[PDB]
Amino acid sequence: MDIIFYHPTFDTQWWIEALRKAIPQARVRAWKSGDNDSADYALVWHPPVEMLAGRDLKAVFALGAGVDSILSKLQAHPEMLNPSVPLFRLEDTGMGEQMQEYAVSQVLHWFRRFDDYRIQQNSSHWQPLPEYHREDFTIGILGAGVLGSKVAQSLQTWRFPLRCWSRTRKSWPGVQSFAGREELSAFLSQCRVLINLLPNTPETVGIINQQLLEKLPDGAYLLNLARGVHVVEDDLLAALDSGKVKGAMLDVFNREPLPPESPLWQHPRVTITPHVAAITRPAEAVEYISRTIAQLEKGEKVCGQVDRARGY
Amino acid sequence: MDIIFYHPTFDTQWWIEALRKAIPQARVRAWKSGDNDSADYALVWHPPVEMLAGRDLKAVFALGAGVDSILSKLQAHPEMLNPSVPLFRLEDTGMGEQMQEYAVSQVLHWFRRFDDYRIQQNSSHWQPLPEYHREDFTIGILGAGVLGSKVAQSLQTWRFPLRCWSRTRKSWPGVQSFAGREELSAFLSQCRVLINLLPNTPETVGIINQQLLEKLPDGAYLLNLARGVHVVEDDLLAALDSGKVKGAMLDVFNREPLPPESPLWQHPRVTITPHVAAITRPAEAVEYISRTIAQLEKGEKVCGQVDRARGY
Ligand SMILES: NC(=O)c1ccc[n+]([C@@H]2O[C@H](COP(=O)([O-])OP(=O)(O)OC[C@H]3O[C@@H](n4cnc5c(N)ncnc54)[C@H](OP(=O)(O)O)[C@@H]3O)[C@@H](O)[C@H]2O)c1
Ligand SMILES: NC(=O)c1ccc[n+]([C@@H]2O[C@H](COP(=O)([O-])OP(=O)(O)OC[C@H]3O[C@@H](n4cnc5c(N)ncnc54)[C@H](OP(=O)(O)O)[C@@H]3O)[C@@H](O)[C@H]2O)c1
Ligand SMILES: NC(N)=NCCCC(=O)C(=O)O
Ligand SMILES: NC(N)=NCCCC(=O)C(=O)O
Ligand SMILES: NC(N)=NCCCC(=O)C(=O)O
Ligand SMILES: NC(N)=NCCCC(=O)C(=O)O
Repeated sequence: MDIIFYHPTFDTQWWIEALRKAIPQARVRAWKSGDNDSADYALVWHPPVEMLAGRDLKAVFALGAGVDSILSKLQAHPEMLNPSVPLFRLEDTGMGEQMQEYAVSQVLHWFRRFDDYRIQQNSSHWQPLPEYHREDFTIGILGAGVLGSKVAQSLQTWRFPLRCWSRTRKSWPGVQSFAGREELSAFLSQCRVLINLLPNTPETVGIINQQLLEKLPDGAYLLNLARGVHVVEDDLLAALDSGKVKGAMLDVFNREPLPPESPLWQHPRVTITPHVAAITRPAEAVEYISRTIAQLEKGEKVCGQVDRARGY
Repeated sequence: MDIIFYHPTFDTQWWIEALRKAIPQARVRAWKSGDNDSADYALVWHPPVEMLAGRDLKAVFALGAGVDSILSKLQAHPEMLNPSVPLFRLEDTGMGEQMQEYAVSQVLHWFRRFDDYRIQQNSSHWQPLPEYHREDFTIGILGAGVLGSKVAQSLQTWRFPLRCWSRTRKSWPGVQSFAGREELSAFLSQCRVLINLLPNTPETVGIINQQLLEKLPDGAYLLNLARGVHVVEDDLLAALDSGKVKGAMLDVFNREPLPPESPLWQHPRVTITPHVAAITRPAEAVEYISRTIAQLEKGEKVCGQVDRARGY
C-alpha cells in the first residue's frame, strides 16, 4: 500500500516515520502540489482540493475529531472526494480523557464555588459560603458521542444528576437521555451546567442562543468544548450580564485566535482557553489509523466513519 | 443512656432532636454551665473544662475531624478528662468526598495550566501552552489517613504517580509509601504537587518550612487542606517569590479569619478558601455517633479512636 500525508502545521517528518514503523509494508510520503502518483490511503487536515480530487482512494483519514472543514469543502468542491471514498476521523485517541480532565476540574470548581471565593479573595474578604447540593446541580451534555459519553462517565463518579441530548436515544444507566429538537426544551430546563460536545453541522450552528439560554435555570454555567459557531457570543454576553448565566468557560470561538476586541476576554464571569481542550496524541492516532486499515483489509466491520449526508 | 451536647455555633436544637430520633432510648440535653447531672456520653466542640471535668463518661465524641484543640486543652487542664474516658472524633462522615472534590478539581486545574491561561486571558493574549505530562506530575500526600487515602484514591483514577508519607507503612497498591522523618527527604524530592492532610500535632508544627520546600522539584504546587500551623507562611511566600513554588491553594491559616494584613490575600500565585475544604455533614455525623455507641455497647471492636499519647 501507498499512503500520502498532508498537514499544514504538524511535524510531517515525525508522522511519516511513525506510520512507516506502524505499517511496515507501507510506502508513506508527504503530499506536495503536483504529486499525482498513486495512493491507497490519504491522511489529511485542511487538504488542498488537488490532493484528493479524482483519486479513488481506499479511505481518507481526517487528522482531527471534527470534520466541519473538510465536509464544507466537499460541498463547495464536489469533485474533491468521490462518494466511493470512505471518510474517517480520529475517534478518541486520547481526547476522551482530555475532555474528562477539563470537565471534571471545572464542574467541581463551580460546584465548590471557587469562583466566588476568588472574587472575595480579591478584596481580602473572608466569608464562608453556603455549600451547593447535587440535587440542584444537574449536568446536561449537548451531544452524546465519543466525547460526551466519556465526560458523562467521569462525572457520574461524583454523583451529579446527568442528562444528555442527541439525535438518537441513549441507554446509559445513570443518564437521562433526551433526543431531538422536540425534547430540547425539557432537556435544558434542569441544566445547572451545560456542556457542549456537539459537532459543527448546519443543524447545530448557533444553537446556543438567547432562546436556548433563557430555558436554563438561573445561575447556570456554560462549558463550551465543541465549536465556536455553536454559540452566539452576543446572546451569551447578555445572559452573563443579566445573571442568567453565572459563569462560562470557553475553549472555542467563532474567530480563532479570539481577536482582542471581543468583550469575552475581559468579561468577569468568562474563562478562556485557546482551543486546547483536547489535542491529538500522535502515537495513539497512528495506532488508530494502522488498526483501522488492518480492519478494513480483513473485511471487519468498522465504525469511526463519517456520514457525509448526516454531516458528522 | 444520658447524652450531653455542646457546640459554640451549631444548631443545638436540631442536633439534640436528630440524636433523640437516632437513639430513641436516649435522653439528650444541651449542656449549660452548672449542669452537673449525670451523663453517659458527651458530644463536644471547644468544651468548657467544667463540662467534662470529673465525669466518668463512657465516651466523648469531638464534633470535628481535628482534635488539636481538645488535646491541647487536656494538656493545660489534666483534670478535664479522666484517662479512662475514650475519645472519638468524626471519621469521614462525608468529609472524604469533600476532600476528593477539592483535590481532584485543583490538581487537574494546575495540570491543565488553567492558572497560566487565566494570566494570559488578563492581557487578552491568545497562546496555546505545552501540555504537561503525568510522569512529571507526581502527587505526594503528607498524611495517609482517612482523608489522605480518600484523596489518593480519587487521584489514582487520573493516572498520576502517587506517593504518601506517614508514621507507619501503607499497602495501597498504586501508591509508593514513605514512612518517618528519615524518609521525608526522599518523599519530597519527586513531589510536583504536595497535598497536606496531616493532623495538628507537636511533631508536625511548622513542618512545611524553608527546609521542606527546598527539597521539592521546581515549579511545585502546594495544596494545604490540613491546619495552618503546618505552614510557615513567610517561608512559603519566599518560595512563591523565588519560583520554587508555582502555585499554592490554602484553606487553613495560622490565624483564621486570615487578617487583611497577610500578604497571602493579594499574592498572585496564591488561592485562598476560608476553611471550607470539608465540613461536617450533620446527618452522617449523627449516624456515625449512634452507630459507634451501639458498637461500644455490643463489645464490638471500634476504631475511630484518638490516642492521647500519640496526639491524634
Ligand atoms: N475543543 C477541542 O479541543 C475539541 C476537541 C475534539 C473535538 N471537539 C469537538 O467535539 C465534537 C464532538 O466530538 P465527538 O467525537 O464526541 O463526536 P461524535 O462522537 O460524532 O458525537 C456527536 C454527538 O452529537 C450529536 N448530534 C449531532 N448532531 C445533532 C443534532 N442535530 N441534534 C442533537 N444531537 C446531535 C450526535 O447524536 P447521535 O449520537 O444521535 O448521532 C452525537 O451524539 C467534535 O465534532 C469537535 O467539534 C473539540
Ligand atoms: N480544611 C478542612 O476543612 C479540614 C477538614 C477535616 C480535616 N482537616 C484536617 O485533616 C487532618 C487529617 O484528618 P484525617 O481524618 O485524615 O486524620 P487521620 O486519619 O488521623 O490521619 C492522619 C495521618 O497523618 C499521619 N501522621 C500523623 N503524625 C505524623 C507524623 N509525625 N509523621 C508522619 N505522618 C504523621 C498519620 O500516620 P499513621 O497512618 O502512620 O498514623 C496518618 O496517616 C485533620 O487532623 C484535620 O486537621 C481539615
Ligand atoms: N501531543 C502534543 N504535545 N501535541 C499535539 C499535536 C502535535 C503534532 O502532532 C505535531 O506537530 O507533530
Ligand atoms: N480547526 C482547527 N484549525 N483545529 C482543531 C484542533 C483540535 C480539535 O478541536 C479537533 O481535532 O477537533
Ligand atoms: N452541612 C452544612 N450546610 N453545614 C455544616 C455544619 C453546620 C451545622 O451542623 C449546624 O450549624 O447545625
Ligand atoms: N477549628 C475550628 N474552629 N473549626 C474547624 C472545622 C472544620 C475542620 O477542619 C474539622 O472538622 O477538622
